[PDB]
This record gives sequence, C-alpha cells and structure tokens, in this order.
Amino acid sequence: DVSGTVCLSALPPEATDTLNLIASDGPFPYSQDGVVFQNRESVLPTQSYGYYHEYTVITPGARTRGTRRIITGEATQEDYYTGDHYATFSLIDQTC
Repeated sequence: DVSGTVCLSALPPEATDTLNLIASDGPFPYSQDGVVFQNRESVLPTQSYGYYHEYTVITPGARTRGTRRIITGEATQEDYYTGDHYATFSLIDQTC
C-alpha cells in the first residue's frame, strides 16, 4: 500500500497546483487532468472503479511531464504523489 502521506510543505510549489485545480475544479494548465485511474497499477488502496483520477503536478525544468504525478480519490484527502512515474505513492496531507 501507499508509503504513507506527504506533508504539503514537504511537496514542491507545483504540487499544490493540482490540489488547487482539484479544489477549484480547474482550470488545469497541463493536459493531465479530468481522467480516471482504475489503479491499473494495483498499488493504490483502491477497491472500486472510477474511484480515482490523474492530475500530474507541473514541475520546473521538467523536460517532459516529469515522473511526478498526482492521483486523487473519489473522497477528498486521498491525493497520492508518486514522484517516480507511477512508481511510489504518498497521500497529501494539506494540514501538514
């Protein structure tokens, strides 16, 4: 399962961006947003279909989309941040 949560302060300034785009339901800059993620990686504490979504967090000097990616749930307070391209997953603690 997830390696635990990740204090929002522990995340980059481009990580909050997505959380703001999920909270403000856009508008999103990157093309990565407004899509489901049926935990096809089976790495996330899923169970149901359409209970997940993708929202890659922008990144500076990111030649590409960057291995970074946010994966939100169907319930607020469930935004996994790989940071290694669907490799790892650490929820986001906005409180932290």
